[PDB]
Amino acid sequence: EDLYFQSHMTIAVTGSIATDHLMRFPGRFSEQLLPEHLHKVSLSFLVDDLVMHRGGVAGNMAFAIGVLGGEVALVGAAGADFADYRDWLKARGVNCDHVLISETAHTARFTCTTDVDMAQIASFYPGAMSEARNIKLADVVSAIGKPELVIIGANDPEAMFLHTEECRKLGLAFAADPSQQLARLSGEEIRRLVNGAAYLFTNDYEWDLLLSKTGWSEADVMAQIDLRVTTLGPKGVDLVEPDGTTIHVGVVPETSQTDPTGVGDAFRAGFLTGRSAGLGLERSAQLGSLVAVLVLESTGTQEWQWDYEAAASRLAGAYGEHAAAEIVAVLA
Amino acid sequence: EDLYFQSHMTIAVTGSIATDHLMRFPGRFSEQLLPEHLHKVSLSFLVDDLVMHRGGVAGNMAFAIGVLGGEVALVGAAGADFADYRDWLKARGVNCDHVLISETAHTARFTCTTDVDMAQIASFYPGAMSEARNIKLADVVSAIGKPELVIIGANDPEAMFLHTEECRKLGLAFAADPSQQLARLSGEEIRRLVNGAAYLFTNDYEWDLLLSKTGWSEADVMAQIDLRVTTLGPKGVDLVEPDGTTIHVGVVPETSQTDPTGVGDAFRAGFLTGRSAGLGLERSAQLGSLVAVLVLESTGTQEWQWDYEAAASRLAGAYGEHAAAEIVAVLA
Repeated sequence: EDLYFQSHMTIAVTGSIATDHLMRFPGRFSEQLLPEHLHKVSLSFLVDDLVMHRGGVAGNMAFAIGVLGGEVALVGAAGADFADYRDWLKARGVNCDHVLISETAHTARFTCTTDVDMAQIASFYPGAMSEARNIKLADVVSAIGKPELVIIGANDPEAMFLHTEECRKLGLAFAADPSQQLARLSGEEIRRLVNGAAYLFTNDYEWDLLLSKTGWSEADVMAQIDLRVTTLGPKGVDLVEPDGTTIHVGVVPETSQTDPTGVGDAFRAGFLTGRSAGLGLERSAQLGSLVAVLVLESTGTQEWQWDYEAAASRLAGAYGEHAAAEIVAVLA
Repeated sequence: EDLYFQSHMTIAVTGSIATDHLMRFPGRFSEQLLPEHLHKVSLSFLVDDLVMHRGGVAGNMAFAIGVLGGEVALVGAAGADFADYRDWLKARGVNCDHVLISETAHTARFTCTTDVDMAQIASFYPGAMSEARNIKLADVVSAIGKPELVIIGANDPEAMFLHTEECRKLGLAFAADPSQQLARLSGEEIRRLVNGAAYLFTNDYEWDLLLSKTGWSEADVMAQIDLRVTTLGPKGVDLVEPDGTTIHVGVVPETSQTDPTGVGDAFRAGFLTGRSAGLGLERSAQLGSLVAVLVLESTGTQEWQWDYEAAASRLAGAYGEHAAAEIVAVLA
């Protein structure tokens, strides 16, 4: 039990750890599908490109916090094949001591093949992700002390519930960050994820969906959480406090819409890194908005670069020189 | 130029280096296919198993020769992601100094998802395999001296031609081992692979196909090669010499028909290992037949085990104690 050497500002990121394997088929899938007998297909596609991206929401968020110089621990389940991904993350300052490594299953994987007309054939292999339910946050606390925040990201549904319950039991501040799981969890399951959250993150459609499925009003939710953070795509972000105060921050203008994948994760990482560095709500949202645009301008989710001077200049363009100065003061 | 420290009995294995990623879909693909609009599909399958196997014909053959204690160099093209596969092979005594590593492409990959009714949806990514055409056997010769034999396995078609031509140019004994490529190369292309071969390996259907496509008679082929080796599935193997002598060796009886994948590669490896250890044609075919059955009884192609005592006993059961003694005398 670590009593004398506890961590000072650690964000523990729970959620999915996966990779994405993306292949291109130069022709049309319809060429083999049209003559096919659909009750027992035999389809074989000669592809001409393979791209592999490191991912999972927890991997993406931990990567970004690490790159930005935050203190971060990745807490999710992966397979033995996680080894190279572990080295990648450690090189960016991510503590991976509390990643559970399955004895039997491989790291989760999304595989997608896309044809010339944008038809798609995909698979989802959850693998080791299902073992995240076996992770004990109590073990993290024993090792490094209470984290400053535990992010409850999209994951094995049971793990999301168990992690939330354990944060309540242990008295750990948590962020409810269910993102895409809102479109698959029941109202009952979603209601279990919310009470006591320091932060609730969603996009605007997901916010509406949360209210619809839970049967809760906005007021019912606000009475249970310390801050609602709702991203609005090109319209920016709303930060809504339970006192009825709203802070709205616009986006950092992009130079390309290269790939929206991982942008939400990047916003959350930048925002929470700002919060852990002592920035207020507005400044933290400004930082999150910069990290979001860097990811938007990059193919994949962890394939973006961090350049300090470019960040300062772009923050100044979007938000003025004073805001930029205050943000970069806590960065390097 | 290595003149004073040349290799003594090295088999250089050329051919494909790949991995196979096999996934299981617990339901029926027809469930999503029947209601689908085939001119632009959007299919997404939640799978519940992923198995990855190390493969490619050259990888399989090199693995087996290494396990059996032969001197072997793998000569094919792979991507940077070959690193773990390289370590796997080196641990079994395979020299990988002459594997070409692509700067841009990944190791070749076969991906296949199978449903409950044995419907299949697969992809083939050649990746780095196409760069095997850039390998120079002259570089192998500079490093280790002339190999005892170069196996021309299934590969990038251009690489198969170029390697054969280079063996002729450099005066290197070669085995024509085109296997599955016989069903995709033209008669003209196949004819270029044969003249001067120390060995021609095929199965029985492939032999018929070779004759059909080339327009050659058996006599036309036999006049050009030193030995024809034709596997006959459960009926064993024929070894046919250009003098009209035929040696037929039966199989080693199996205890299961677990997975026929890689059995041909295993036979070739065991046979050629026997030849390099000084065994005659019959004894070499007996050894090849043992390695073949071990692979038949194993899922995957390099996931079988080598046990010396079990090998001796099984050889004795199939071929008698005298043959077994003569074979194990050159093994360990």
